[PDB]
Formats: sequence, structure tokens, C-alpha cells
Amino acid sequence: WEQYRDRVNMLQQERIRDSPLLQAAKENDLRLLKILLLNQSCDFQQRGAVGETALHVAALYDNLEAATLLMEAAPELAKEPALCEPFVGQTALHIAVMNQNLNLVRALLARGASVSARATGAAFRRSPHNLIYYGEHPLSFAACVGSEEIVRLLIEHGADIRAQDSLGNTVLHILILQPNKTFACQMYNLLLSYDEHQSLELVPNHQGLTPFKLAGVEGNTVMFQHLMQKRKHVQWTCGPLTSTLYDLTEIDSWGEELSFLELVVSSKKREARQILEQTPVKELVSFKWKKYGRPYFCVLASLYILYMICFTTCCIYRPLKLRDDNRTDPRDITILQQKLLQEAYVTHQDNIRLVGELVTVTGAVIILLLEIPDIFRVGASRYFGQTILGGPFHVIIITYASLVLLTMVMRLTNMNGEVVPLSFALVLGWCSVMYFARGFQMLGPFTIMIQKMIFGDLMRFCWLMAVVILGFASAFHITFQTEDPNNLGEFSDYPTALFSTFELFLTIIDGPANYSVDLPFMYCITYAAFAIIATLLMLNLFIAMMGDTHWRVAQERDELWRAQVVATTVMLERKMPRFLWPRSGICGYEYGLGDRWFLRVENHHDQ
Amino acid sequence: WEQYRDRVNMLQQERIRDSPLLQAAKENDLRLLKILLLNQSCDFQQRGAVGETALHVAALYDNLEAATLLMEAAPELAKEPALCEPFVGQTALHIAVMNQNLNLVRALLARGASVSARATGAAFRRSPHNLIYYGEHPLSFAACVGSEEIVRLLIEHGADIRAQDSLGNTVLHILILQPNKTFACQMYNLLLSYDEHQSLELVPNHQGLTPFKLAGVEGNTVMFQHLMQKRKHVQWTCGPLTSTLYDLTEIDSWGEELSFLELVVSSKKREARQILEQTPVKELVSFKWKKYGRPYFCVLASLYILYMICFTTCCIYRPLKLRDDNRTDPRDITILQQKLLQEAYVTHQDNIRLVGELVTVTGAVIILLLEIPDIFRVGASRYFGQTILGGPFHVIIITYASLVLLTMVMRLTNMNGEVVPLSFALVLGWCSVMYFARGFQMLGPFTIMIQKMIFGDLMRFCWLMAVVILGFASAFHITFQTEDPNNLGEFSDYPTALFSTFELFLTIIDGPANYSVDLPFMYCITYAAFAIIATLLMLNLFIAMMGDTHWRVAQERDELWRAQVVATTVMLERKMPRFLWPRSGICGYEYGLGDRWFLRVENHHDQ
Ligand SMILES: CCCCCCCC(=O)OC[C@H](COP(=O)(O)O[C@@H]1[C@H](O)[C@H](O)[C@@H](OP(=O)(O)O)[C@H](OP(=O)(O)O)[C@H]1O)OC(=O)CCCCCCC
Ligand SMILES: CCCCCCCC(=O)OC[C@H](COP(=O)(O)O[C@@H]1[C@H](O)[C@H](O)[C@@H](OP(=O)(O)O)[C@H](OP(=O)(O)O)[C@H]1O)OC(=O)CCCCCCC
Repeated sequence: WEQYRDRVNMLQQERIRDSPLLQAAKENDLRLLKILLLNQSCDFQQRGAVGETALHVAALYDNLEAATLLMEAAPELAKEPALCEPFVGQTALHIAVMNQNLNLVRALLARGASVSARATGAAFRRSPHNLIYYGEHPLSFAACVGSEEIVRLLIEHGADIRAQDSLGNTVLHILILQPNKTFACQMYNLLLSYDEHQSLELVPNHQGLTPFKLAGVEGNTVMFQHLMQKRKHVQWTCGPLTSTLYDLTEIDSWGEELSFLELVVSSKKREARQILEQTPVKELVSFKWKKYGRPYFCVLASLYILYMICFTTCCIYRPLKLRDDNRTDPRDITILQQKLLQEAYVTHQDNIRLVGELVTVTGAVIILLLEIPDIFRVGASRYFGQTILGGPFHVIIITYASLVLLTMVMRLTNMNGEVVPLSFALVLGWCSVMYFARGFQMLGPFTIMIQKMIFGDLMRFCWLMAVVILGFASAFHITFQTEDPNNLGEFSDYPTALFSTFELFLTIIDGPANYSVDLPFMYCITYAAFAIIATLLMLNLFIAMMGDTHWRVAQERDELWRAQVVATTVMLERKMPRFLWPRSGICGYEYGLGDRWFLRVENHHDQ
Repeated sequence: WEQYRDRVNMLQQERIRDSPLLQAAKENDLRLLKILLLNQSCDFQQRGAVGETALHVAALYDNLEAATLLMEAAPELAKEPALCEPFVGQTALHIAVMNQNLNLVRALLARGASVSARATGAAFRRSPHNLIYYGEHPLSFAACVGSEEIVRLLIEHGADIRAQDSLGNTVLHILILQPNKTFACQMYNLLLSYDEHQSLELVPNHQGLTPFKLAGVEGNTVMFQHLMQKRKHVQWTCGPLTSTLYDLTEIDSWGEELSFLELVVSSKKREARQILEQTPVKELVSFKWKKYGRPYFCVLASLYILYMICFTTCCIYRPLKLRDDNRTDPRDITILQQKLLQEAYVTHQDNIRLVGELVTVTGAVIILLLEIPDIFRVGASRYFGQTILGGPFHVIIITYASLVLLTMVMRLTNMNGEVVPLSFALVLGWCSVMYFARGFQMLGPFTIMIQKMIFGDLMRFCWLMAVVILGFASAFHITFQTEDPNNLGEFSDYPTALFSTFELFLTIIDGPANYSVDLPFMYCITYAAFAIIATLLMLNLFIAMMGDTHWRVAQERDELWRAQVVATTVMLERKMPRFLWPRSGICGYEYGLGDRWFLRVENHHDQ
């Protein structure tokens, strides 16, 4: 593990401490080095425990004048890579570029080291184990550290820009993925020009992303705003206001299945959620929502509630029969039972609701056969991804469909006790209509706030409430097991005591007492202790937690509405048929331009 | 007292005002001084009411040229200390160093005053009565005031650095204990070098602390960060990231019983709680918690709850017998009684739970015989110290053990009324499991918040609630003592009225009324006054207090979690056996180094 890295590092340092010749590199004493160079017995192939050469340590501890004599020992020394596990092999260039000393790199290129050699060690690949990521070429190091006078010097001696890597990242993806973008942006601009003398941009990696889409998904707005300016074309400017027109061949991504908007909304990182507030995408999504999305969404919502009221009104009329035998005991109340199937349908009044039952079962099967082919396309863990996409409103629909499908099978075989699935479906169907609050201006924050409140806060709190009610439940049960149950009906057996003390915890039911009899002695002090340890403070603390959760979400509603807006738009455009949705933008073919799509916008900004 | 200091100060000033010769010192007139020096009758041994000499007052009121003539009166004058109670004795150096005039100190050292003399007065020892603390040597004054040109001048004439004191503090402890650390740090660095030409650091005081441990416990982070840099050793630095390795012979304190972490967490001062966020200790405690503590803690918690459910399920089945005699009156409800011991165990169903009873009593005695030898080691007041250590979770465990131990003695002697200790144990055992919320990320703040809320806030508020319920209790009792108790059962006798009005204060029970009869006249207006003076405002004020207590703790949870983490770690490492816990760090013996332990860490910080 990391303890293995510990061990190999200290082993490397003690093996450096061992041998005197390679010690004289880091010691940097010229006289001992000249004496050792005088001897024949002093080899030139001494090697550390990790794969090493004398040139490596001399370049590592920043001694150029101590290395220029070892240049004249043998020119072989610049060509042997390491041979070990953690560092699979690195030449002297990989160490020498990162220290930026120009003279040592000039000496190594004068001797004739390999201009390009790939190095794939355990400490080089991208992972959260390491601290840096740079790629596997000397040009990648020279670019990303930010020394242009070694970039041009190394591009002069070869090292083509179009060169792939493990995981298939070119130099441009490396430059996009880094921090400190204000210094790397102009260097990106400088680096692109040398190859122009498919272009460099259009080649993807193994995952399937162009660098433009990568800069979209990784969440950096600075160089995105920079990179948009190449596609810009200026129109006339008269007085204060100006007019521009943007190219739209790669933002919309028409012919491709994997679009850009769906890719940028469904991202793990937070900062990508910001980049929808830039202009040439915000104007697009606002136009597409204002012109097409809202009527289709409102029609769909109206149809859904008109389905659900028909389900309720065909549910409430169900056939019943007078009970066979009389109650042979007290402690029971039941006077009707379930009717049998053969005598069920006799009349016209019975005949009407059969149409409603067929409508409900047809709606159930058609809503079942729509979400199940969705999850095979992307993956089960991704479809239940996070709250902006709408997972917890998508699980309840298929659960409702499964229960209302099971109800028919339970009805046909004449089974008693069909009240349970019908009751679960009747509560879930009305609680599931809350998903249609996306499409308004002032309800989306409320539904996302109650979702975050029920899944984030109560589940990490319920344990303390559970143990503090269970203790007093057992106490109140054992104090009342020697009295008449006719006089005080609560705390009779064990589960009724548990349910009653849970109800008494939430101040709903009132405290039981009687004045025609006498109660025992422990009950008063235990009830007073329960009243001042569970009712007063343990509930107000949770209410204060609830208010503090509300305050954090209530600041950024104007930013949080638009993300679920565009997610609803892209999903509804994907599932609906093709003929209803036309294209977007302007067709540039008739106006003299060739086979592209454009958008335009004007601005009052100058003075 | 301090009035005695008042009296001795004004008495000293009026005795200075009395005699003319010593008055001419503070007056600083040369002609009268020369006239008095001309006489033989003018003594040189005039003395104040407090022990004094003419040289003392002349040095105190900053007159050097008025003192250089009295130098030639007699060279004896620089050698007599005071002889009194508040200032037990001070030479002229003790006053002269604090005023920083170089020439007077040069004259006194030219005459040959004592270079080192110890002064232990009532106004010199460390106490919250005084305002300053400096030690008992002229070198201590010269160091702590911050004049290096008198430090080197006085170290040139002797005054060894290795010199103890009352309470056994060297010069280094004096320099650590002071404020204004930015000026004293470089002087500490300067002062350490002169003795190097056991070292000075390793000698402790009478309480048993080295200066490193003292700087730990007193809570100053600046010079701790300074003093750590001596032990640092640098490894290779390549590119942006660097690597270092820290020495660990004195932080961990392996062989000693009194460790450093236990000493620094159990401190009265607040600021020490900060110093766990420095790097070479935070990395250590995070590694030790992530690798070893959590599995042992989770196993222990699982075993404890599996014990407690067995206790509850062997508690709920207890033997009972039908009552002997019928109820000869109303106002009573009881139909079962306690079974006698001789007829208790007849059957296999009775035979099963005896194993559970033996398991509970064995667990009780083994949990009793573990916390009692702890309190003899450190002291009773210290084991119940404060909330981070866990006092109020340690008192309830031994109280539970005592009650469940008493239950057996009450059962064997056939005593009636064994419901009371069993009920107290059954509520305390389940409320005591809340201690195991230390080991999670998001429950520690909640348990510390409810602890602070119940011990800090309610106890200082309950008095007002008590008197305002007692008044209305007595009023409602005296208004209803002339009516039939069959019609309105509350307020019958005095304690039922008190309990019922306490229940009505907290809005739990509903307000009693009847409509088949007529009530008296005072009841309506007294009930309305009670409803708008006790229910509405007096409760919402306490709820607002509760919210304001929550807000203060909810800011610093990320700092407050780690202290109880490391306290749990050090306690669990102390009590568990030796074989399960290995050492920490790296053994430096095989790598060429000699018999020390090291840790390493790397950093991406430079650019
Ligand atoms: C059948 C398959 C079932 C799939 C179920 C699908 C489960 C599912 O999709 O929702 C999971 C839930 C959703 O939240 P989400 O995926 O968006 O991810 C973040 C997570 O909720 C963090 O708790 C929040 O951190 P914080 O507020 O900043 O502090 C963060 O808010 P913010 O960063 O935007 O501000 C959230 O965005 O994430 C959890 O909380 C897991 C911890 C649960 C804790 C449970 C403790 C017991
Ligand atoms: C059998 C022996 C029994 C041993 C019992 C053992 C008793 C026991 O161990 O807890 C005592 C309790 C614990 O608090 P603790 O010891 O940590 O000390 C501080 C004390 O609580 C202050 O009230 C707080 O000041 P403030 O919040 O800043 O304003 C401070 O908070 P903060 O500084 O961290 O912010 C606390 O840290 O201290 C009291 O309140 C005593 C006053 C009681 C008042 C009672 C009034 C009637």
C-alpha cells in the first residue's frame, strides 16, 4: 500500500547513502569526484536498489557542473531508463524538465537523448492516490509546468504534437484538466499555432470525449469563455448597442446520440452546474423552454390527474356482502365481508365501472412498459443518480405500477385480504403527482427542499429518538402489568405500549389519567421525567435543525431552478416523437453560407 | 489582604516623605545633596519602614547622576538586600534591570554587586493576586524584559544558565509562559546557543514537565511551530512537491506512563484545544484512528447492545401470582402479587431464563470491577472533569451497576416492592447506550449539544418556572375545596393539584371543564390569567434560549469532533491489552539510523 511506498523510498535513500561514487553527486565535491574518475576500478554502471544511474541523482539534486564531467565519462548514460515497479522507467529528461534548469537540458539534447519516450509508472497514472497528473511525455511536462523556452526548444527537435497516451489523452486534455488556468490559457493559444502549419481538436479519447466536451463536463468556466471566442463572428456595431451571431455546430450536437446538454447536467462535480449561466447556452435553453416545453408539459400533467381521479372513483365502489356468522365473542367488530366473484356482476350499476377497471389496468401496463427499457440503456446506478435528475420520483411510479398490476392477480383467484395492495397504491398514486411541480416558477425549490429534508436529515437522527422511546416504553409496560385492563386501557400488552408511547412522544394524543380510581406510585415521577426529557427539548432541537436546513437552500433558488428545467427539457425532447419537435437555430444555406446553423443575439453593454 | 498591601505602600511613601536625605534622591537637587554629604552627622544607614537603602530609591526614581555621588559614599550600599515581609529582599539590580538604563547597571557591576541572588517575596511568586511573573534571578529579568545588550553583559560576569528556582522553573519555562511571543522567540534562539559551548532542555520542574510538554499544555502554537523545526529533516525536493520526515522520540512518549496526548487533551485552558490542528500530530492521530480504533470500537458497541437486549428480555418475564384477598373497598385496583421464592422454579419454561439472569449478574459485576480502580489512579475530581473526557456517561454506568447488583439482594430475602430498582435500571441502561455515538462523523455534535443544553441551561432557568407554577397551584387548590369530588376530579387534595398544574403548564393535558353543572366564579379569570402568563410567553422564551444555545455550538463541529476522537483513542489504547496494539511509525534501525522512530509526509505547497 502506501506503506510500501514508504519502504521503497527509505530503501532508495539508504542505498544512495551507501555507495561513495553516487554519493559524491549529491555531496558536490569536485576533488573526490576527480580522484574517482582517475581510477579504472570505479565503474560507470553502479545502480541503486530502485532502477537508477549516476546521472539521475546528479540531475535530481540540481548539480549541473557535477554532471558535466560525468557527461564525458560515457554518452551512454543519457539513454538507460529505470527498470522497477513504482517508476517503470524514466530518463534524465523527465527529472530535468521539472527543475527548469536550461543548461542541463541543453547538454542532454546535445548528447542525443530520446526526444519522446513513454513512462507509465504506478506514480504516474491518474488516481486519488497521487497528488499531480501530467501525462507521459517530455513535451507534456514542458507544457504543463509552463516554460515556453523549453517548449519551443523541444518542439524544434521533433516530438510531434499528435501523440496519444495510456487512456488516450492528448496534450490539450492535459492542459484543460489542470488548475491555474490564467497562466495556461495563453500557452494553449501559443501551442495550437505550431500544428496548423482532421485538425488536432477533433480526435477523442477512449471514453469518447472531445476536449470541448471535456472542458464542459469538468467544470471550468474561464477557458470555456476563452474558447467560445474563436467561433464568434461580429455583425455591425452602431452607437452603444452591438450585434453578434454564434456558430452552433458543436454545442447542440444534433446527429450524435450523446448530446452536450445531457452530458453537462449529469455530472458528479458541482462546478459544472455553474457553467449554464454563460450567454450562448442560456439564451438557447430559455428560448427552447419558452416556445415548446411548457404546453406539452401542461397537457401531460392535466391528462395524468384526470387519469388518477378516475382510478380513485373506480376504487371507492367495491362490492361487499353481509357477514355469514355472528360474532361469538366480544373484542371484535366486523359486519361485512368480501363478495365472491360469481355473484359480482348482475346489474347495469355494476356494469358501468368495468370500463374504469379496464382503463386503469391499461394505463398501468402502458406506464410499466416505458421506464423499464430506459434503465438498460445507461445503467441501474446511473438512472437513480441524484436529485436533479429525478430518481425518487422514478422509483415510486414503477412500484405503484407493480402493486396495481398485482391487485388483478389477487382478485381473480378469490383471495381474501385485498385491502393491503389497494391501500398502498392509493396512497402512492396521489403522493406521486408532486413530480409535476418542476414546470413552475415557485414550487421547484419547495419540492427539492422537502426531498433533501426527508432523505438527508431525519435518517441520521431517528436512532436517538428510537432508543429514548424504547426505554420508557419498557418501563411503562412493566409498571402496569398487575392491574385491571378495564380501568386503564393503554399499556395492556407490549406492542400497544410501544405504539402509544410513540404517539405520546409527538404530542398528538393526550396524557392518560383517571380520577375515579387510584394509580400506583412510580408512574408520576417517570411520567414527569419523560415529559421534561422527551417532549420539550428533543423535539425543538429537531425543529431548529429543520430551519437551519431550510435557510441554506433558500439562498440559491434562482440558480437551482434552471438545472432541473433543462433536465426536464432534454428528457422530454428525447422521449417524444420526432415530428412534433423541429430543429433549432437558423438554416444558413439559403443566405449564402454553407450547411451550418447559427444563433444571434444583441447587447447593450459598451456605455 | 490587599488592604494590607495598600497600607504598606502608603506607609512606605510617607516614610520616604519624612526623612530629608533620602528625599533628596527623588527631589534630584545637587546642592542640598552636597551639603548633606559635607556633614559627618548625616548617616549612610538610614532606612525606610519597609527594608530600604538610599540606593534603592535613587535607582527607583531614575536618577543616575544623583546616584553616582552616593556610589562614592560607600561601596557597601550595593550589597544589602531588604529585610521585610512583602519584599523579602531585593538588591539594586532587581530594580535597575527593569528600567533598562545601561549606565547604572554598568556602575553597579563595576562596584561588584552579587551577580546572582534569589528573591522570594509575596509579590514575586506566581498567583492570580499579582499581575506579572518573571522568576527570581537578574538573568531572568534581563531575558524576559527583552534587552539583549544587558543579557550578554550579565552572562559575561557569571550567572550560570543551569540554575533552578522555587517551583523549579529554569529560564526556558519562564520564556515559554509569557505573552508577546514574536519578540521572545528569537531571543530564545539566541539564549540557547551560549550553553552549548544532559543538555538544558531535558531537566524538568517539580510538577514533572519538560519545557516541550509545558509549551504543549499551556497552549501557545507560535513557538511550538518554531520549536518543531529543529527536529525536521528534509528529503529530496523535485518540482512543486516536497517530502519531509519528522522525528518522533518525544511526541509519542512511549516508555513513559504520562504521555503527551493525554496531557494535552485534559487541560483547563481553551487554547490548547487548538494545537491539535498542526500537521505532525494531526497526521499521527488520523492514521491511528483510521487503521485500528474503529473496528475495535464497533465490535465493543455491538457486544454491548446484544447484552442489553438480553437483559430486557429476561426482565420482562417475571413470576406473578393471583391475589389472596378481595378488594374490600373502592378506590383500589390490584389483582396480582409477587410470587414467593419456594414455588418460583418448577418448569422448563422457568428453567430457561435462569441462564439469562446469571449472564446479567456476571456482566454487572465485571462492569463494576473496571471503573473503580480507575479513580484511585488520578483522583475523584479529575475523573469527572469535563464533557470532552466523558464524565456524565461514566457516572451512569456505575449507578446502573449498583442498582442491578442491589436487585439480587432484594430478591433473595423475599422483600415486596422490587419494581423500583428494576425500573430505574431499565431506564438508565437504555439511556446509557448514547455514549457510543463518539465514533461516527455526524452524531458527536448532537450528543455534546444535548449534554450542554441539559446541564447548562435548564438548571439556571427552572427556579422561575417553579415559583410561577406553585402560586397558581395553591390558588386553584383553595378555590375548589367546597365542592363534590365526583364532578371534577382534579384539584382534590394538594399534591394532585400540584402535579396537574405542572402537566397543564406544558400543554400536554387539556383544560378541565364540565357542562352538565355550574362552576364557581373566580376560576374563569384565574384560568385566563394563567393561560396568558404561563402557557404563551414563558415557554416560547425558553425555546428561543434553546435555539440560541444550538447556534453557538453548530459553528465549530469540525474542530470539536477531533478532540473527543483522540480522547477515545488514548483511553482505548491504555485499557486494552498489549498484544493487539503494535507500535507506530517506522523503525529506523535496519535502514542505518540508530534506535529512533520516524514518520514521513509529503506536501504540494510551493507553487
Ligand atoms: C435501488 C437503488 C437505490 C438508489 C438510491 C439513490 C440515492 C440518491 O440518489 O440520493 C442520495 C443522496 C442524494 O444527494 P446527492 O446525490 O445529490 O449528493 C450529495 C449528498 O446528498 C450530500 O449529502 C450533500 O452534501 P452537503 O449538503 O454539501 O453537505 C450534497 O449536497 P450539495 O453538495 O449539493 O450541497 C448532495 O448533493 O446522497 C446522499 O446523501 C447519500 C448519503 C446518505 C446518508 C445516509 C446516512 C445513513
Ligand atoms: C459527584 C461529583 C459531580 C461532578 C460533576 C461534574 C460537573 C461537570 O463536569 O460539568 C460541569 C460543567 C461542564 O462544563 P465545562 O467543565 O466543560 O466548563 C465550562 C462551563 O460549562 C461553562 O459554563 C462554559 O462557559 P461558556 O459556554 O463559554 O459561557 C464552557 O463552555 P465553553 O467555554 O467551551 O464555550 C464550559 O466548557 O461546567 C459548568 O457549567 C459548571 C457550572 C454549573 C452551573 C450550575 C448553576 C446552578
